[PDB]
Amino acid sequence: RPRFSFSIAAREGKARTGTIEMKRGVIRTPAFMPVGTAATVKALKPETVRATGADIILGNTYHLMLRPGAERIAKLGGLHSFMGWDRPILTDAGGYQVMSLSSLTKQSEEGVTFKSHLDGSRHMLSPERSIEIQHLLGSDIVMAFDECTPYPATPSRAASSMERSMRWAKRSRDAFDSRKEQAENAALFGIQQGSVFENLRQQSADALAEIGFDGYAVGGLAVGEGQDEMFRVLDFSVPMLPDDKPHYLMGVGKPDDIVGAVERGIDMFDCVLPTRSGRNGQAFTWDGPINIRNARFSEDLKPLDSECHCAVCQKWSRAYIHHLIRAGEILGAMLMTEHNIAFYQQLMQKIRDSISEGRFSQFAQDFRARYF
Amino acid sequence: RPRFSFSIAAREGKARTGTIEMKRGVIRTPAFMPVGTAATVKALKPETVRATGADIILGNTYHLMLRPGAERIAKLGGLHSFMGWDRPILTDAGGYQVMSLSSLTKQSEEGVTFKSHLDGSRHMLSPERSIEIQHLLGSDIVMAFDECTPYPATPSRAASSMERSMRWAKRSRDAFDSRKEQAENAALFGIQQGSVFENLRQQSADALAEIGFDGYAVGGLAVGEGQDEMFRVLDFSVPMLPDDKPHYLMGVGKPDDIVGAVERGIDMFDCVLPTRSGRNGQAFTWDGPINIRNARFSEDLKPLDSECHCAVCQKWSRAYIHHLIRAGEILGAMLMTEHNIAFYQQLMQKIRDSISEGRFSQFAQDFRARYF
Ligand SMILES: NCc1c[nH]c2nc(N)[nH]c(=O)c12
Ligand SMILES: NCc1c[nH]c2nc(N)[nH]c(=O)c12
Ligand SMILES: [Zn+2]
Ligand SMILES: [Zn+2]
Repeated sequence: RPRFSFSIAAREGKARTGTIEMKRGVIRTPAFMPVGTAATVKALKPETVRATGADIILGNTYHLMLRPGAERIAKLGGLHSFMGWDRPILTDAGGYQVMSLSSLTKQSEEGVTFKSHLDGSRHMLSPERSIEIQHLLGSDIVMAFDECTPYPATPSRAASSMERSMRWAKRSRDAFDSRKEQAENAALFGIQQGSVFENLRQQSADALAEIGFDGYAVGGLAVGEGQDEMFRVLDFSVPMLPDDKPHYLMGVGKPDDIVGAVERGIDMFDCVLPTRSGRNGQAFTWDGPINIRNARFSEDLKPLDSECHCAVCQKWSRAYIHHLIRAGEILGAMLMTEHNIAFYQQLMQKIRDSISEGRFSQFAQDFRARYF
Repeated sequence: RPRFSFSIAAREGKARTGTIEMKRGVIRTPAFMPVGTAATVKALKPETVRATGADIILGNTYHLMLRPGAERIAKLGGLHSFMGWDRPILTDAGGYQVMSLSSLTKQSEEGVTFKSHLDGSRHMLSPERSIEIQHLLGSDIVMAFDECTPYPATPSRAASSMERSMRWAKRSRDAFDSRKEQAENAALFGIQQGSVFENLRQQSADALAEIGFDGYAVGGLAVGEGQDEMFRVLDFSVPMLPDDKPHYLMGVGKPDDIVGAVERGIDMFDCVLPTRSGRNGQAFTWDGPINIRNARFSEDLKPLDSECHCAVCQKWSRAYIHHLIRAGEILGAMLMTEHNIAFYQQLMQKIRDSISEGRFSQFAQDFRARYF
């Protein structure tokens, strides 16, 4: 396979379905990427993550730089070898978790300085250091280091943060290109900023396209603005990005948000919702989410979802998983998480299939009717 | 298969190797039974428990009667169906956990009354109720309800507790037999008591044999007396039990204790050590246990054990599992537990094979040399 190749097989409105070929594997789009925070998709062996249908997972740079360390992981052979996942891995730049997980956060044009939450140690992170850490991890899709904008944001602060992000996007690009092995085996995605302002989103898209990237993320959304506003911003923001490259919406994972985002041109998604809420007792179904801890499931012999094809729904009942979760049992988290991630992959499959068959708008309509 | 059939294929000294045929499956002895406390072998799917080589698991009656309840489990189809384990399940009587997990413990000749630790509710447990609960669970090997003796114990208190246990053994036998479905599909094991006193152990063995059981457990050991004392008691206690029936040592699980116990005539074992210490960071190896949390394993690329055939040792390094455990990750517990239980099953296999080949004493000698 090539270093990176994105091809669109079918379209319907703004929605697209296709594939991204990379050295470690093929990624079917629209894609949902399970999150493996500290070198692990919580409560799941990587073979199970693959069994659910995932083509690629996401790795948190911020968490890995702290524990077990980027240099350590490189010495051990890289992230793939370390955790046992041999397919593509997209890594974020780490700055987003710094702005809300660490202390000291002394920000500047060079980068960010911070204190670790689990040690109180001192760390510096810049566009160059971020790209280097992702390289040490052996990341397949490297994210440019940016500065997120807090919601709500004034036109002035959003403009300043966006402009800085564009300068940092140029630095990330040059850093990535200067490392031969990385530029030849990995891919680099740029991140569009500009809060909820159209002119700013346009300036950001233009700067990013000028620099040139393998993919384009829509950053700064899903930060408290609500679905209506997020969708409104996507309406004018996605069309600004190069059409022939993947469009990645960062930190968006509610089933309904995914469907709406795909209708607006998004090809990639990631979120901890399926895993996090899985361990918390929330199970996704085609009839909407349910909290398995609720007493009405104590003697319910039906599977989490009546149509789900996952191993959990084939073998265990709601009553058993209800017991496991209320008893704080590890198997409860394992089962809930596997089902949720599988449900998400099945959602992506139904999306890819319906677009390929030119009946995606109807699928979205039917999905919503039943889900809500 | 028959309801119960124990056949000895080979012997060496007091050690025996053979099989127990039951309606749900065959049990190779000497056997080690993983513990599934609250309807789950902690951090493992039942298919994984089976993949490690386990022929049978143990279920805690005390925990299940509290949550989710015996009657509830019966309504749901039984324990096998409930947790997804279709092979034999041995269930304890529940009294042992009552004497050290609950409150109020008002003891009498009829049974025990207590307060649940997770609710503070009132529960009564007697030989009849215990047998009934195990029936509701759909248990394959039912344990007679007894009264354990605290270590150390005076000859007088040990005699009184043993005599009461023998009366309760008769009540358990009659209760088991009165339930047609249970007497025809399940097996009943009696429990020998008598602390560390020979004359008492003999009286207990005689009473048990008089009543007649499918198997005989050696109770009251591994309660703080030490290996030397435990072995000394087993030396004279096991020969007192009927030779043609299985000998089960309750709550004994250190690899070295197992080897010594088999040399003394024990055929069955159970303990939480492999699972409990697994989640705590202790991994068993042929070179003795190691605590994976120790810093010397942070960059150790070797598997938990150099010879282990388990899936964990085939796919992940000590460095990765070290990271997982220190990060409090669920996958850390899953991997450590699977390896430990697999290591235990491999130990039982090497024991069964060496006895079959008449070289068990040499295996025990070699095992100890390297393990210590
Ligand atoms: N929900 C938004 C989001 C999640 N992660 C992110 N990482 C970066 N660099 N930028 C972003 O905007 C975001
Ligand atoms: N270690 C001893 C032990 C564990 N579980 C037990 N259960 C019963 N009924 N009796 C016992 O002696 C024991
Ligand atoms: Zn499912
Ligand atoms: Zn192993």
